Amino acid sequence: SLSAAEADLAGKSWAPVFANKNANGLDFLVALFEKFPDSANFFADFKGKSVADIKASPKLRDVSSRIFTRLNEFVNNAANAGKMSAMLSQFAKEHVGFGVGSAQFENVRSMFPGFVASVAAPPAGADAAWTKLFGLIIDALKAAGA
Ligand code: HEM
Ligand SMILES: [F-]
Repeated sequence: SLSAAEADLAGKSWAPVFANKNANGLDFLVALFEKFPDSANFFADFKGKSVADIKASPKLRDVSSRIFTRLNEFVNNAANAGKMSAMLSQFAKEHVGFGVGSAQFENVRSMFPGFVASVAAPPAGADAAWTKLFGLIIDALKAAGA
């Protein structure tokens, strides 16, 4: 987990992002797909489609909301090693099953701090907090076997 300090920093930068869950959520997905085109292929719903097709998809919202909803929960429990344990476990378990491995999470981690700053300048130490958080997730994935 994250320390109570680091978790607070993450939550602080996330608030402005989550404030507009629908819009920001859809934008995070689009930003990912734009920077890491291979990622789209993992989604049954978006395999083959272009970012334009995806933006116009009536399914986008369902996908980006389920991601932001889950993410919020991760931010909310980040400083609790206990909740993180089960959360990471279940998350990893679900994703590996769909063919997603840590490499796809290394990508998310890469672009995430940039995505948040596009909504509002994070406090100092917030970016390190996120990379740590995503580091926890990448580890879980490798343990799950991907
Ligand atoms: C940034 C963090 C992400 C969060 C918190 C997250 C969250 C989730 C959740 C909560 C589910 C199950 C939702 C449901 O249908 O009830 C799921 C499904 C899945 N996610 Fe992720 N996700 C993350 C990133 C990604 C990435 C990077 C990929 C592909 C690279 C992806 C691929 C999948 C796939 C393929 C499914 C299976 C259902 C489907 O095909 O839509 N996820 N995700
Ligand atoms: F997802």
